[PDB]
Amino acid sequence: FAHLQVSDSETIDLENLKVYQKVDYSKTAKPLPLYRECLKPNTEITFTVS
RNA sequence: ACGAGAACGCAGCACCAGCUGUCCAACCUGAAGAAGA
Repeated sequence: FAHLQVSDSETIDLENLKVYQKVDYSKTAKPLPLYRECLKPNTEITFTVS
């Protein structure tokens, strides 16, 4: 990884953001108080790795 | 009633002229703002 060379992401539209709540899997889907800002699905992101 | 008396070893003269404290050298290497149930 000392020779792996990854870059930062490119321009991302502000419209592609959303707020989601954590969901569980233990015997049910229990809502959680933690809400976080997330990019919506189906969003293109550009990188550059060498 | 002295081989003695008198007599500045003194006068003018820049330790001064030329000369980069310079040349070469990444503040660099590795690291998920992330996870219970």
